[PDB]
Amino acid sequence: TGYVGLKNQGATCYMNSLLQTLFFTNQLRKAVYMMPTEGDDSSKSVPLALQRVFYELQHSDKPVGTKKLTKSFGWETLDSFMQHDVQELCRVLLDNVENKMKGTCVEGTIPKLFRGKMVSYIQCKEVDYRSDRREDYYDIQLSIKGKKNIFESFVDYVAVEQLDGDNKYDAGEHGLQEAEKGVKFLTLPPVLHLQLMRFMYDPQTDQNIKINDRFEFPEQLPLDEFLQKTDPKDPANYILHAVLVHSGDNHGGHYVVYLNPKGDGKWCKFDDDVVSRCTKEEAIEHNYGGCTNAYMLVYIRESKLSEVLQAVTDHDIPQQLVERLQEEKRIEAQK
Amino acid sequence: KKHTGYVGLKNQGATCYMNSLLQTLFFTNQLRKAVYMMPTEGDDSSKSVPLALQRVFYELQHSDKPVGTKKLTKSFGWETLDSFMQHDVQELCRVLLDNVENKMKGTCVEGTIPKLFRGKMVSYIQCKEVDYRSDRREDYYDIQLSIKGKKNIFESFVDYVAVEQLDGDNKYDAGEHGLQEAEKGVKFLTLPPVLHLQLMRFMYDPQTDQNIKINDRFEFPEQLPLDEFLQKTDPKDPANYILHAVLVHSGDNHGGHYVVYLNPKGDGKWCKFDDDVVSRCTKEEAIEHNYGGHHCTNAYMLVYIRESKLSEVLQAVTDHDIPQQLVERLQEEK
Ligand SMILES: O=C(CCc1ccccc1)N1CCC(O)(Cn2cnc3cc(Cl)ccc3c2=O)CC1
Ligand SMILES: O=C(CCc1ccccc1)N1CCC(O)(Cn2cnc3cc(Cl)ccc3c2=O)CC1
Repeated sequence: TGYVGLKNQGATCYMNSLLQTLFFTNQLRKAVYMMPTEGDDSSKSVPLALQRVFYELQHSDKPVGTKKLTKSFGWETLDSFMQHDVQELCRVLLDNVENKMKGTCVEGTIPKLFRGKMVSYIQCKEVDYRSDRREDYYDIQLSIKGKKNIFESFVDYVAVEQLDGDNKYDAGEHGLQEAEKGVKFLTLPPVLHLQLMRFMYDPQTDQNIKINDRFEFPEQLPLDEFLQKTDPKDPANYILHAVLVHSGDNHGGHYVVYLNPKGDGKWCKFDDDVVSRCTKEEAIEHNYGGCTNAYMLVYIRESKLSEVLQAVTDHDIPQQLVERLQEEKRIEAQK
Repeated sequence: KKHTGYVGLKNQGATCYMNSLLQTLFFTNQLRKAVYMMPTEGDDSSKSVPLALQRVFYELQHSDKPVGTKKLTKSFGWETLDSFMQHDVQELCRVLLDNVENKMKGTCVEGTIPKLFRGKMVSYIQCKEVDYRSDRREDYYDIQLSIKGKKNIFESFVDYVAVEQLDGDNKYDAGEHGLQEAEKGVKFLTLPPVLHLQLMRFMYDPQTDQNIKINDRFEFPEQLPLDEFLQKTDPKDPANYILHAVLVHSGDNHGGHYVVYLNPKGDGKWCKFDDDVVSRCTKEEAIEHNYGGHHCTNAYMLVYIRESKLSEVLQAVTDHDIPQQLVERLQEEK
């Protein structure tokens, strides 16, 4: 394979899958390498710990550990991962990286890669008043129940909700007014993170249940029809890059991530320390479900594929970062 | 029978339903005219779907030989059998029509796609044991009809607007309350002039193993009245439709044979478009012989046209409908 896996040092659940997905976001990895962490503390700095993990994944021939990384942002118990969905963990990592990039050239790199623009609108019917609420988004949670595939999920995602009964819109001064509620996509990020809503509740037993309904996702995803304004020369055509899967329908289950890091159709399976070649069928079709199925998908805009997946070489790692990390080994290599 | 005056599309490869869809849209004359008017002078030949569509339509109208679609497929992006098998026919039509509609913005043909294919529907989901109810309005350019256990298109529509119990799981995700048992209801506010109907013959067999094709018998009429399925019926424009084309598939699964039957003029004179081979056929071969065995060759999509809009939708198209700069550009490429 040529790629190195991550150690299983506890009940980190989806973390190892997320780290591999972000590590192969080459443009993000390069940005992480450029972070000025010379003065940061080794124990408390998430950006530094994140640099160490990416560095070891790129140079180490043995499984890479993540104890100091989890210890940096405080998720040191299985519970910590039970409290949050996968996207909320991705937010803690990206926000730690983005803050450290403030006051630099690479500032705003995370928003450029992951952030999208949408608007939540409420339009009155009898009277002329419209409330537009602009909101950035770094991920999209798709409803899969009764939905055949991503295409059908996006159609439902943009459905128009009606407010006309007792649930009339409180327009403040206008009081109660029949209105329509909806969401409109303004832009789609170069790297599209999609989460499938497979965790459900379930009031009778008062527990969260995973639904294993079949949900299909293509290798090529066209999303131009859902944008409010289309941009010629930059079509909203996306290419599948990673497939995060889970088995067991519980936090105590099995977590793995499938990736074609080069976006060339050559897929690999990342199962903790074991990285093995696999077919497109094992990575895609075998994860549609219908208890091992996909819960998160990563798509990359085709026009930005060369830039997002640009090759990262040793020259892209600052010497200061290398000297510090290698200095760290000498202390630990004292064994 | 072998000389019909119509040209076919070459069998480039595993484009699956593409050629059948293209012939469908080509004979939607009102749409074809709008495509000719799109301002494509500043378009890139290598990445412009609208220009590629103009090229295919132009060649289908003037060529004496099978027309190629490599430029269209190249610009579209789907160039593998695996790609088409991952998408339904309605998504291909949606991506194409939406791309052409964007191109028509700011022109005399702006909004042709929505006027011809866009209909509106309203649905509700009411929880049985919780005070949670959600009403929604939605635009649709196509309809997926269930055929399993359905005798004809009439029963399929009845099942479409029937109140379906959401029990089991199945259970409706009522946000804070759901999963919850609920009842779902859908109804048609309007029907578009051109009605695209997909028949759900490709279903996933769960172990079983993989998706299996449903060859059960499903009957569709030449004249389709859909007035009782609307929420409001108005005279002088009842929802009477005339079958315009029948997309059919033979074989099974990944490897299949695609054919489309069309009476382009809406006069009942049917023809069989089998890629480069086009030949006249009888109504029975286009309709009854596609109901499904009792086999391998049956319909998976139908195209009806509102009877009041028939003359307008199927308006005659002439060379004078093609701007000269478009003609000159295509003649230059040749
Ligand atoms: O690892 C787990 C717990 C076990 C699990 C794994 C995979 C699928 C279902 C359950 N999770 C991470 C992935 C996910 O976070 C996926 N996800 C994300 N956002 C959602 C938002 C809503 Cl509103 C409803 C469901 C989900 C959801 O399932 C669910 C919990
Ligand atoms: O060409 C193919 C694949 C081979 C094939 C062709 C015709 C009939 C069965 C299988 N397809 C295009 C037509 C279709 O896209 C029809 N269709 C459309 N929408 C559906 C929605 C649901 Cl929820 C379930 C089934 C279908 C469906 O079969 C199925 C795939």
